[PDB]
Amino acid sequence: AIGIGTLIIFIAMVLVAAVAAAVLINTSGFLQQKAMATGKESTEQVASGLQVIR
Amino acid sequence: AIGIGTLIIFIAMVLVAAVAAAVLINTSGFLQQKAMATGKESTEQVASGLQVIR
Repeated sequence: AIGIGTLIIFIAMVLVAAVAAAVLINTSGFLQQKAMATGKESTEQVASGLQVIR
Repeated sequence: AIGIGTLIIFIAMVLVAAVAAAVLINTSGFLQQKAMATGKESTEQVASGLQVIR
């Protein structure tokens, strides 16, 4: 019967789509930290300094 | 006579193909809700917030 294969290949299709989704979720995590830090650090740099009074 | 079996196995073949179809219809239902909700919710999250006036 044709049905048998249709079932089995569906199982595969789901699994592949899961793996594909995963990499984006993971990568978004990696980028989150890197981005946030870069902004903070850059801000502190511009904002700060010393001045010679006399 | 050969005809007798040909009939009987057809009955089976139909039934199996029905069961196979069913799982896809069912699964599409399950996914429908989950997808729709995920979109709505995510949208409201980004769109909303509070601001301190003074």
